[PDB]
Parts: sequence; structure tokens; C-alpha cells
Amino acid sequence: SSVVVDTNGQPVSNGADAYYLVPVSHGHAGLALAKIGNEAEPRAVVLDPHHRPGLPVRFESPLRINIIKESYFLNIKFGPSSSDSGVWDVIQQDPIGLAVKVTDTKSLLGPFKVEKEGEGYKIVYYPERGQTGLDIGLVHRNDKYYLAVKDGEPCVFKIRKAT
Repeated sequence: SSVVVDTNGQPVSNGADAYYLVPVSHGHAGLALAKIGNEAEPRAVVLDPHHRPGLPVRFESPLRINIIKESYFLNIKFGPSSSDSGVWDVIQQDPIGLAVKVTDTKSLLGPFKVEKEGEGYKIVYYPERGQTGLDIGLVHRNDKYYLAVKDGEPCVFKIRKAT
């Protein structure tokens, strides 16, 4: 499968560089952490008009290669490669369904792939590595756009090297 490219047409690096996920619609918005309702710490990933560019991410595969392809299962995380926190996971959370949230552990192979969609890319979540995955889209609740499983309604991004 194809090499994933940033907004300058360069291969997206495996962990070494961070990237903004820039929505192609939803006007201007960037990635942020929010509370869902009641939790003490904001750990739900949202797209927030008030946080542009937002929190950049790193895409990680345990394969030896220094670039990412659309075929690779990925961990995606906020923060440095060295830090255990910021790792995205998909969690059952009552208002949202299956919400994208940050965690501080990480499996050998991550839950996600980055796949070509429209003018850019979508994030796809894989309950099971040998089966079709489920598009990540946006769930609007409580004055926030939560990144959440919403198959058929993917949020489309371009990937801008945080440089």
C-alpha cells in the first residue's frame, strides 16, 4: 500500500516527526483534549475551532522502516516519542459511543490505519486486524466535536509536518 504523504508531498515519518491533522471541512479547527462530561481530566480527543493548528501527532509502527504506509497498523499519540502518555485508544463512553481518548499504554500494533479519503486522509479503527475497519468521524455533544467511531462518515484531514 501507498506511502502516506504530508502537505508538502513528503513521506510521513514513522514516529520521528510530529504532524498536525488539519480538517479539510469543519472550517478551521485543530486537535485538542476535552472532558466528555464528568471526568476530572480532559482525555477525550476533539476537533476544536479554538485550537488551531492544535496538538500535533506522531504515527508509530514497530516495523523497522522510517516512513508510514496506508497498510501499517499505527499507534497515534500526542507528545514526544519518549513519553508513555498521549497514546490514542478507542474506549466505550456512554454519550459518544466509541470515543477516541488518550491513554498511557500502547499495544505492539496500534488500533489505527491512515487511509486515503477524498482530498486527504481519514483515520480508520480496526477492532480486529484481519477484518475491515471502521471510520473515525465526529460526534457532536455538549458543545464539542468528539473524534469517535462513525463508519461511513469519516473526518478527512491533510497531514501538515509540525516542522
